[PDB]
Amino acid sequence: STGSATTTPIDSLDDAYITPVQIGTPAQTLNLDFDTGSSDLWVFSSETTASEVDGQTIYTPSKSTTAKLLSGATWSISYGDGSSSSGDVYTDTVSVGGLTVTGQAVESAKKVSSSFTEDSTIDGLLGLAFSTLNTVSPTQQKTFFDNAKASLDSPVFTADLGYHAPGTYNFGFIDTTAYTGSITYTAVSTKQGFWEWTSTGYAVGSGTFKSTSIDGIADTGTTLLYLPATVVSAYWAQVSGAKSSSSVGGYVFPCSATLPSFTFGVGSARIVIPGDYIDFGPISTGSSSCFGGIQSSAGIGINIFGDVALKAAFVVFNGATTPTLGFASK
Repeated sequence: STGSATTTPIDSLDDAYITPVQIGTPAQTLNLDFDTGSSDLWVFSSETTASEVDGQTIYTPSKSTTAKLLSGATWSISYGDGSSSSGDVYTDTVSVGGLTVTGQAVESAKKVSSSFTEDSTIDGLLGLAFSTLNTVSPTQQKTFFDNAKASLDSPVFTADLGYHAPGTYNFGFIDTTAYTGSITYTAVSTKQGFWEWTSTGYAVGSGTFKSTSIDGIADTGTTLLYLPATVVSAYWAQVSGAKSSSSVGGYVFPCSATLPSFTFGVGSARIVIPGDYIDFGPISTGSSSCFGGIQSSAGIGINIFGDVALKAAFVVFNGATTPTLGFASK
């Protein structure tokens, strides 16, 4: 089997991408944030505290003839940005782009943190990291991909995120028309439950490539590119007037600037992020100070190849017995 679904930016900045997901019978379609940095499929629901729902579409398990309460199971998650959610668990039929999993754990939120409530465009998350990170207790549950894998034509999914435009998540096949050149595959460590890999270096604009190992995670659920402070300083030094602002929370730059590209290495291959992809717009409405799309990871504990990086590539998440990642230009 295969599946293919379009993913759409939630706003004009590409702050996140939403993908329609069919849950239950008859189908209830929710727009979920596919997140290769986490491993829970959770949704706003008829059980979510009413004051914490503000415009999201909800899953109502009592209206699904295939929903079954997973007795005694609860979940609770906290994300790197400080947001969180928790609740109980159903199993139900879940379909993405024509690919169907029966008995998928659907984690129904009873509580969500304010950042979720305040984003009416995201109805929940669909985790695509390794199932070892799933938070369901006392019986950990599998991700949608883990459940589908054995049925897929090939045990892979691909992320093809658009810049200021829709893109595609495919399951079970490589669309060889969706990229240029070849796909360069690189080793993955699953020891932390992430799609963790080592970039071979970077360049700023037309500058020389610096060969240096940068361990990080491929994370579709993180907007920006978070890299070591040395690398980030070297990038922003090429933008007149750019500076790190403690009060804003990162590097800012004059909105009048033209940003240089940023290249990262994948083995001997190179992925070029155009400068425009690094502009996240005014820090507040009407400001002439703009927020940068490359930020320091120093306070995180891990480097994160988020959407800024991934949207410059066609990315293969190869879930074979020994997982690997593939990157191609497009």
